This record gives sequence, structure tokens and C-alpha cells, in this order.
Amino acid sequence: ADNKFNKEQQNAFYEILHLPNLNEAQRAAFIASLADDPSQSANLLAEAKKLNDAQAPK
Repeated sequence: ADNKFNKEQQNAFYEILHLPNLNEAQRAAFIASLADDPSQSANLLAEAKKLNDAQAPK
């Protein structure tokens, strides 16, 4: 009925996997949640990027 996101899902997937500082376990979780509900993609991206930022060599 109401289309919301198309390629953004796949982009989100890519972004989460592209995060270099993202812990494997965490990435696995975010992917699992994204596959579970692709509508969480942006929030998963947010948290993943936050964690990637936190786990960055600062």
C-alpha cells in the first residue's frame, strides 16, 4: 500500500557493514534487527554509527 523505503534498506545494510570500528557482535545484531524490521534501518544506522564512533581510535 504505502511505499516508504526501497534502496535505502540496502544502503543502510551497506553502511552498517562499512562501519570499520563496529564490533562484529554488534554488526551481527544490527543486521539481525534490520532483517527483522527494515523500518529500523535509520535507527540501527544511528546506533551503529554511534558505537562505531565510540569504538573509533580516538
